[PDB]
Amino acid sequence: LKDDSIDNKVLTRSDKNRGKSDNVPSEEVVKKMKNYWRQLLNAKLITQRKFDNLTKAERGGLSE
DNA sequence: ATGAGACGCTGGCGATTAGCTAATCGCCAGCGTCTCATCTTTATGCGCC
Repeated sequence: LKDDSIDNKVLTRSDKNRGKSDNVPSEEVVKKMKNYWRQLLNAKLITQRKFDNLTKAERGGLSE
């Protein structure tokens, strides 16, 4: 999908740390940044849909 | 006593990939014999209810 909204974007130092280039960020990042994403969720900064997309990787990733 | 519902280039090319009767004409066609007998039938020729 074509998405320019903040719900799909994330600022990083380099795009190679996302994991795979054709799917939602790899399990190495979710199981290492879950505490930081939950702490960003309690701070009312990211929305619930953003956290759900950040956590959708461990839910099954992106099927076809 | 919240967390789902909303999903692509195809058509128009080439270019493979595959496959088929039909219309025209020519060629060329197993054949050789004899014996033996056997019967017919025909042409002509001869007769009155």
